[PDB]
Amino acid sequence: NIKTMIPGVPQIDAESYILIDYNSGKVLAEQNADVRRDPASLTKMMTSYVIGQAMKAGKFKETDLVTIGNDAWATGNPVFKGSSLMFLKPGMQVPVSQLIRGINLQSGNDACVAMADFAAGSQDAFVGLMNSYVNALGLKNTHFQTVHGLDADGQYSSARDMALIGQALIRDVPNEYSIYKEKEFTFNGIRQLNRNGLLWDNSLNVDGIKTGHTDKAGYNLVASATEGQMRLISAVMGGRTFKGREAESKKLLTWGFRFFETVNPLKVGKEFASEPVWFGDSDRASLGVDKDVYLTIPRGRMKDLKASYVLNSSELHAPLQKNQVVGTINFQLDGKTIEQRPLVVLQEIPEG
Repeated sequence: NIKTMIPGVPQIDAESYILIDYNSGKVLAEQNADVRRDPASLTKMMTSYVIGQAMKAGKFKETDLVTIGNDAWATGNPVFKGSSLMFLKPGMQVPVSQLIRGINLQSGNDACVAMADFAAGSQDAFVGLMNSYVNALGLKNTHFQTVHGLDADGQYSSARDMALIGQALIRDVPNEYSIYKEKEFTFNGIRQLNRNGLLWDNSLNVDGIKTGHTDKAGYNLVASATEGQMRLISAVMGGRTFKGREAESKKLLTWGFRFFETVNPLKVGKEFASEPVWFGDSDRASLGVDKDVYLTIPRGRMKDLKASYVLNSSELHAPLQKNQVVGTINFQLDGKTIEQRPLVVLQEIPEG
């Protein structure tokens, strides 16, 4: 019974949370993960995502100089009052590299406006891009109104959606993501520390992502850590107290690594099975997957994992196209199927 135990989830002193495996996408634990809440500074994670996608597409470089306009003037717009700021002033010429550290490490609000105008021409156009990615990522419970998360009564997100944005940052724009573990940067002779305190936690290998607090929102944290190549992402929103700011998320992450492991049983292009084909230039079709398979399973069980498959149709008939789905791979633990993945043709089979 110890081999098949399902571990109890620790109590988390927060309104909402989720813990997922970055590679497999598996939800390890969750509570109220789809509830719409104020994201506060977590919004800047999407701001960073857009900037990263622009850079990935070569629209601008880190050494490019950005001229600060009136709207990014920190003390020119009281909307910034009480918030994190770089103290940008109009006419300043600042490299993208400093601005994006301002956003990522410091959650600098004036820096968000500065990059928004630089990357998209206006704040409104940039928010349009943010929501366009909200749609592309298929988030069902997120909407943005500002490039910083201030002054946005109708913005919202959820623990699940914020973890998925976290996953996308890491996955799609790794060069942008790699900036998040930097503990400090220096601007106008003033040293600024990464506001994500978990970075200093020595028991874990935390390298992101974003912490946030509003009296409205309570404590918000999206974190990610690795043990080897294994990576978990946690999102904890509406954290109730100051003291659990980092602690509640730390409980989740460490629990996740203690009880679960991620395995990669099959890679793209590797033959999983072979089946006869009729009417083709070859006698057999090579079958596998079109995306590396990552699974999340109880730690210790890797040698117990079994795999098998079924076919959608009695016979395979050419023409067969590359990545055509022809069945399903069943991954099993203790006689029970735990994960399914599409079985596909690995090399196209034209008619003879």
